Amino acid sequence: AGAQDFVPHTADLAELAAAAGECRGCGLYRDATQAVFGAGGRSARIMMIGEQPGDKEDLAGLPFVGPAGRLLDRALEAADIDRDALYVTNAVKHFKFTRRRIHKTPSRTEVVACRPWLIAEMTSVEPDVVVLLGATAAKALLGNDFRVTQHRGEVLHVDDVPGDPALVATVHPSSLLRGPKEERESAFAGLVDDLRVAADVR
Ligand SMILES: O=c1cc[nH]c(=O)[nH]1
Ligand code: SF4
Repeated sequence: AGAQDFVPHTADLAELAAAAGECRGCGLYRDATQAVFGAGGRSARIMMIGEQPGDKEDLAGLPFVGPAGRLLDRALEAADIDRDALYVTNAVKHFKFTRRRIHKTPSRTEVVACRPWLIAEMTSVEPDVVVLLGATAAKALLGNDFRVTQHRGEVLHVDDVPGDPALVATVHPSSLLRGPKEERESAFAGLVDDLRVAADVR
């Protein structure tokens, strides 16, 4: 019936993560190893939200540590942003997969179920800017009909979001990895640019 009953009313990030460890909000906690809560401290100005922990993250207990995360770090270095100044997290907290462990897009039901954790992280960190990496992260805050390819690199502000942070959407780093090698320099320039829009929001 949602993560809501499993969410403590606290701004402490460590208490949130520990309690996320006990969530039975949707079925995703069954096959994953552990919940992967975000990383960073409350002092961060910029929050970055991906889709879900992948194979590596599920085992490392940290978000964006696999290939997608390595590419994301290269894009951060190129955008002159430091990762330790950020708060990084995911729309869904448990890794969803089929049988190598193969990575399955979270369903809308799962996304709505896990959203209370994300709201809690936002009320705590109070970012000035949220960066949405990919479609599922973006739909999570902007509705089921939000299309990233149409609105990428635009400073968005929406009513319902806690704190009225600017919101900037972009492609998930793993889209670049999955894309053809010949477009990778233009796609990467695309991600780096959207990140610089977020960083240049005052
Ligand atoms: O933390 C992660 C890792 C891979 N993909 C994501 O969306 N988030
Ligand atoms: S995914 Fe989000 S909701 Fe479903 S179980 Fe893990 S934490 Fe609870």
